[PDB]
Amino acid sequence: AMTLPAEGEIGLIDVGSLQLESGAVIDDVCIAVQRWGKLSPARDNVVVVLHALTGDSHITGPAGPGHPTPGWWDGVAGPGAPIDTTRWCAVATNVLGGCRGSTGPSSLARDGKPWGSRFPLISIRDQVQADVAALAALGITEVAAVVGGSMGGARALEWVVGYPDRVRAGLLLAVGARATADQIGTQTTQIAAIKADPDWQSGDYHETGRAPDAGLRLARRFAHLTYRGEIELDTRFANHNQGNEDPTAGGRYAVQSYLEHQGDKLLSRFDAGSYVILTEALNSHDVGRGRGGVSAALRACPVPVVVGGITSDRLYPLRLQQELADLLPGCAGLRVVESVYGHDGFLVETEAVGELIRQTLGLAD
Amino acid sequence: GAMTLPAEGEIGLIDVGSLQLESGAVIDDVCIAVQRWGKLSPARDNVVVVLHALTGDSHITGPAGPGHPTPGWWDGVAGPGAPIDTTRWCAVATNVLGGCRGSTGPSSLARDGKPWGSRFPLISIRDQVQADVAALAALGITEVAAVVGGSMGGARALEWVVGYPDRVRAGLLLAVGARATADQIGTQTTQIAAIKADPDWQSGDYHETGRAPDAGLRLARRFAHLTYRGEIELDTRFANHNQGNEDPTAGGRYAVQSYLEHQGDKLLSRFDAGSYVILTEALNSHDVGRGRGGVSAALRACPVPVVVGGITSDRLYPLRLQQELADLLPGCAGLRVVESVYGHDGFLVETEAVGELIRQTLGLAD
Ligand SMILES: [Cl-]
Ligand SMILES: [Cl-]
Ligand SMILES: [Cl-]
Ligand SMILES: [Mg+2]
Ligand SMILES: [Mg+2]
Ligand SMILES: [Mg+2]
Ligand SMILES: [Mg+2]
Ligand SMILES: [Mg+2]
Ligand SMILES: [Mg+2]
Repeated sequence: AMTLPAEGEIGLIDVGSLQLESGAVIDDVCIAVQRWGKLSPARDNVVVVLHALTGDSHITGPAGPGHPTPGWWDGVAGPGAPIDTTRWCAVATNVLGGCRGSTGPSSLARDGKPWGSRFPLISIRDQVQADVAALAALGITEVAAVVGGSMGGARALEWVVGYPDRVRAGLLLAVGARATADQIGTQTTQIAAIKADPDWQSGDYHETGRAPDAGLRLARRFAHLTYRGEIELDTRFANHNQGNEDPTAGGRYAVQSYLEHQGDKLLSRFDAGSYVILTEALNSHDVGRGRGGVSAALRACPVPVVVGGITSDRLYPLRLQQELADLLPGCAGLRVVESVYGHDGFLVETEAVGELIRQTLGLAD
Repeated sequence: GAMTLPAEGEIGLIDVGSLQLESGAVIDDVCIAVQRWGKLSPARDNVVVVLHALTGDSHITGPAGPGHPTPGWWDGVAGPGAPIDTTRWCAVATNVLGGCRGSTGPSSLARDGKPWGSRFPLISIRDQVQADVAALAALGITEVAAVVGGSMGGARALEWVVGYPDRVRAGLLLAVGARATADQIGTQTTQIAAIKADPDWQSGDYHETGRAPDAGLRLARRFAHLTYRGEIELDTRFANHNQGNEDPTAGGRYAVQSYLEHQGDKLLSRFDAGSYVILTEALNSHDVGRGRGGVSAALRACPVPVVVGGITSDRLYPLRLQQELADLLPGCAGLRVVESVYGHDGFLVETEAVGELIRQTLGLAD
């Protein structure tokens, strides 16, 4: 019954208490939402856009006051765009556990203090439950489609599997049916780097004026390597030095300066507690849990879907998307995005990803 | 040089004296630890140098025990009828300059009686080869039959055959590239940053303080171990399963997580954080083309017969790097592909395939 925010603006949707997969109960949850395009009278034209690990609800448009980053899928929603806002209403949330409007470790609880270590562990399924509740509070009980890559693709997968009667189509991009050992390996070690930072303070650094900046930077540097293509990295930087710096005398290599810059950029806009909470959700991703395993769960989902994967992806290798396309009966076949940019192709390959979105919405109309 | 090799299997300490490094910096009183298997020939022309990788040592074969925290890292490679057949060859292995298993490195004591620590100069792969060559010369060995190595040992072997082509008859270059790649430098410099960000790093002078950067070294090793493994095999072995009866939701661990923590603990008990930094910086500086007109010119001008091998599932030194070496080194008859699910670690695990590469190499040396 709540009203959508004005186009482009952030709305804060109270969804109340949620029972979580761990057994924990979290009260007074708030989900930030942005939308583009008008809602149809039947409220049946919503396209939910699901952001990745460090993304937010700002899917398109420039950076500015209230938006540290530009649209992470800039141009995806608009007149004549892949999500054509003359027909569709693009809606994006800030995920549960995030730090740009939705309830997370850095958010203030009802006592005026950050949740901090009081914030419970959440799953991808918990994130979907919270988004579904936020849409329901807005009078939206069915969506035309859900689209997302990376962690967004995991949210989309659990949405189509968990609510097959309430979504007409999905795009699953650069994701797998469950977390893999390699993903869990790098992800748990990323968390360990943050927790080993002496300023982590058991997750309750928020009020102390100290923060685990060194740990968060290291986590992001290792993560960024998993997001890139091996060949393109060497084509861009090789073993060259940064500018006129001398690595044998305290200077940096070019790829090293680049990685340091990636760490600095994240620190300026993202919370370490959110990084930990959301990476834990990645670790527990498993569409098969409680549903008889991965094959049984996918084979029983009748939702039409487009599945896309990136050739050079080193974090979510193409074999994971081939499995999704082979097992989901609503998938006509894997769509292969050839890209040199690795996992990050799901953000950079604007033309190819735009076409996957258009194909997805074709299955929902 | 007229020192003698230690008794077989036993560690010998070779005084090579002061070395002038590629950078121009000088390091005094360098000691190189050595072990060997097999008798030396009267002409001293049957030496096969086995070059260990980042955290290896001179103990290439044999069990663990007193003085040896780890068993032979290429166990079985040297012996009667083995790939290095000690009825014919003398297998010699050093601990690399900058190491922590007998040779001079950051934890060694300098002339002033204090550990080198932050005073240890940055070294290159070429400096490592210079030291090994000097150690052999002190033993009266001026030419070697062959050099063999994988990973950082392959980088040492490559700089040996390119830098001393008249003093080596053949080389095995396994799971290595002509220069460090951007991806390698990326993970390597971040591993170093993790160690240096540890509060107990103490600018590299933690030695003898009672505190050491254990957390940073564990983290660096965990990330490195992932680069050493095969993606599919890791998931076949561990998948997303919990460790034993633990629950990650309630403080437990995932199976692959407990596995990685154990790799960290194992390295901690036998390896020094300062050595990890110095040797990783030598990997960052790896570039056979430097001062030689670039990679193509350097490789095309090296006439040494070589066997080049690469591992199908290697994610750290991808096969394209060994294709490049095999295409440019005129002494290479063609790339040898090692089929393995175990990633870069296949160069340690695929004993049969690697043993055949060594035999091929030694066939080029007689
Ligand atoms: Cl609770
Ligand atoms: Cl190693
Ligand atoms: Cl070149
Ligand atoms: Mg989960
Ligand atoms: Mg399962
Ligand atoms: Mg199918
Ligand atoms: Mg070097
Ligand atoms: Mg160069
Ligand atoms: Mg050739």
